[PDB]
Amino acid sequence: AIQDYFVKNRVGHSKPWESGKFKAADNFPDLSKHNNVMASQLTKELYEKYWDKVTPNGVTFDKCIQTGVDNPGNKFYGKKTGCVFGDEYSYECYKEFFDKCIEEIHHFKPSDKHPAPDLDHNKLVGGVFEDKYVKSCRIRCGRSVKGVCLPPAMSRAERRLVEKVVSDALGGLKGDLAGKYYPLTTMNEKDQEQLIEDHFLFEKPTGALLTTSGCARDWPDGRGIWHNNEKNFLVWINEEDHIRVISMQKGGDLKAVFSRFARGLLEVERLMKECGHGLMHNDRLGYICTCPTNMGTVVRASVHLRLAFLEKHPRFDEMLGKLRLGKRGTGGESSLATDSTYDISNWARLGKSERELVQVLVDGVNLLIACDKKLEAGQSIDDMIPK
Amino acid sequence: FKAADNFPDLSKHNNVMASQLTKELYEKYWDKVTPNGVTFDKCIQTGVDNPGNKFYGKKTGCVFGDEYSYECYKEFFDKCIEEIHHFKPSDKHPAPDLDHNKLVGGVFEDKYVKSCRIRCGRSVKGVCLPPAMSRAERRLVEKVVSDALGGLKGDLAGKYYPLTTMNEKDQEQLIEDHFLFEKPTGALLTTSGCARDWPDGRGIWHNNEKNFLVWINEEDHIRVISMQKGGDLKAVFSRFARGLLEVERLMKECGHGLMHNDRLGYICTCPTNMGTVVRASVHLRLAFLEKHPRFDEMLGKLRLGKRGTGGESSLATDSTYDISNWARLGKSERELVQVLVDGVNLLIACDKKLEAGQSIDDMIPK
Ligand SMILES: Nc1ncnc2c1ncn2[C@@H]1O[C@H](COP(=O)(O)OP(=O)(O)O)[C@@H](O)[C@H]1O
Ligand SMILES: Nc1ncnc2c1ncn2[C@@H]1O[C@H](COP(=O)(O)OP(=O)(O)O)[C@@H](O)[C@H]1O
Ligand SMILES: N=C(N)NCC(=O)O
Ligand SMILES: N=C(N)NCC(=O)O
Ligand SMILES: [Mg+2]
Ligand SMILES: [Mg+2]
Repeated sequence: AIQDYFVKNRVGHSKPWESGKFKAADNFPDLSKHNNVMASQLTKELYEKYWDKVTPNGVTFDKCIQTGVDNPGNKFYGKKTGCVFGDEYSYECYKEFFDKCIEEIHHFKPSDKHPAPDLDHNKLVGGVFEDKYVKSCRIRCGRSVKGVCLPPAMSRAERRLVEKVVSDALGGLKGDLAGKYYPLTTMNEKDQEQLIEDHFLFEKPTGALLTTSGCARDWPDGRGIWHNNEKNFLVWINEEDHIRVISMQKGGDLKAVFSRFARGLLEVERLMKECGHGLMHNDRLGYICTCPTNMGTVVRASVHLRLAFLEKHPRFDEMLGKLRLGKRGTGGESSLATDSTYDISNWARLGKSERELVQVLVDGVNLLIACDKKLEAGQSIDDMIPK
Repeated sequence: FKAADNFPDLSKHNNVMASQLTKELYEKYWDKVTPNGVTFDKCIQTGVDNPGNKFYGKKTGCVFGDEYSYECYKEFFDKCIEEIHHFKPSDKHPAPDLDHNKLVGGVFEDKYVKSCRIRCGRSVKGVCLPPAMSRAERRLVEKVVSDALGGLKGDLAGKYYPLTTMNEKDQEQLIEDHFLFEKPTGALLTTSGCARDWPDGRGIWHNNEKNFLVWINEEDHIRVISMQKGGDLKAVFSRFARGLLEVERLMKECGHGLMHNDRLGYICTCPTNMGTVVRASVHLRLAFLEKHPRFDEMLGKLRLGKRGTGGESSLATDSTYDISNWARLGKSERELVQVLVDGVNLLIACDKKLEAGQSIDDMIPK
């Protein structure tokens, strides 16, 4: 019984509901100056209904929305999500709040349901861009391990479980896919930094969401990178998410980056299976992760896209919004463009297939590049912007 | 999962918790929740997260979540205390001594000391401390403290300027003038939870002259501050004592109790701030000594803590250092200001020697 108490106090914070001198209203967050997806969808009503309810793992509602409280604004590009899931139970315990987020982000309604997997890279039209415009190509997705708490709340022991488990199965791969794990704890600074500068490694734990949600606890115990000799298939271990599987290469041959991601993902998902550990999956929303942007396919495919004329255009960002494309910096989400170059990728992840989402990138990329071209030639693109 | 599966990997770390945490003491406390729901992992997290320090000092690396934390994990917390304040489980904390008249010296040379400051933190009982407290409690503490503060009369009275309604430009000015606390980027502050919902329930109270001030809901519930330019510690102590008396009374009057233990004096977030929870500092100019191979060693012996011109999370600029009393537990207030003054006295002399092209080996404490 004692462990029950311990487990449900996992947070180690005072629970304002239990002893009764406070109403929910007395704890209601102040989101006056806030601009995220949680402060868009959170209603005093929802809070009153959700604050005193705790998942089997000790996760509380405030545990969830803490990063959106602590982060009203953004010094870079985009509007943040302002909330995380702490376990495999958080979406269900607070479904009426998370359904609304999922809608804003993915355009995926409470009545909606995730489609079957399509990883056929061969069904893909386009994907091979001129290297003048496209500097390199990257496809990544994320996965969680089943019955384990996610990063924001997972304890030390669970994280050491994950690293073992995953860095184990990753050694089952073979051929141009074989490779080696490199734990961050023994990695010296210069190597670490050179891997980040080169785009193969996750940043130092300085990101807002990373620190305020609690994915940077105990750093770097449990944090590591696995890659092949070519370093064109890499896996991250225990940063934002237990696993990120990453295909990438310089140039503009997306199609080849997808053909490999598809080849490596299927192995990894199978080997994980082959060791007895499943991956956190929901019937309605597919695959689950720390952030509600990372659901469904969890796929985000991007290019480094130099747009020297179109970026200066007034309706550039609008075009991105309608074309349903994120816009990040050269070095990532917490970075600004360089040399007029933007990381540009599919925004929605829930409610389309891997191939469908990669076709979106492709199709919108062409329009983005085709307009840069029109502009160069002292011309107009007013009609090539979606209505 | 046992306790041993979750024991922190402190291979690199350098701080008190890493220094005092045994596998044996982790197995015992790890599954022990306080009355308010605060855990042992909650308490030590800041130290696991923080193996090193970019600035001066070996850091603590652990905190109390609430008023029951010290008691719950006492076998581990008594070891951290002893390292810091040189205080034993058998010892007791003396009766307060706020009489600045018994003070010897405490009026240094304008050449050497640009300003003085005396502060202590206070904790409102009945509610959790900044690391574990809800928005509900923090709003509660803020209302209760700013009410009582209306009570101040004379030259001490001032206004309460809430942080949520203060604009970034006033805020930046108060910090650069050393009055207000720094933006929430400190490793202790963030990794210990003290910056959740920031700035909800945060603010600073201060008189007109801005020589007497109060911090509300940064690291500790309350912090009481006296400071001024020049080198008249004895005056700042004079003022400090008055106001802290008035403050405790008013709080006592509103039927609000501060977290106190008959042995360990007053109790706050960090085990560095117990007892008198007092830090008396001078901004010291040391152009000659600072280059000496035994400098830091002298401070250590003198029980002086070293900090930068901007506070804890800064280095010294302009050969000017934030020198202060290291301990707070085990000695009255008067005694610690005497330790501060006596050390600052020595430091100044030594500087003069080195400047006169002279040596200071016999000056270094034995
Ligand atoms: N198309 C691309 N080509 C090369 N590197 C990329 C591309 N897109 C992103 N990256 C790199 O991947 C790293 C991860 O950035 P982030 O936005 O945090 O990605 P993710 O969403 O996969 O976590 C960054 O350093 C970034 O430079
Ligand atoms: N002796 C002093 N004279 C003038 N300003 C001081 C003195 N000591 C500290 N300060 C200022 O007071 C502020 C307190 O910050 P810090 O030292 O981090 O916290 P604490 O007040 O708890 O020690 C800092 O801005 C610092 O510049
Ligand atoms: N989780 C992320 N890294 N990005 C999406 C967001 O911040 O809302
Ligand atoms: N309480 C503090 N702010 N500092 C003391 C320490 O972290 O050791
Ligand atoms: Mg990322
Ligand atoms: Mg401080």
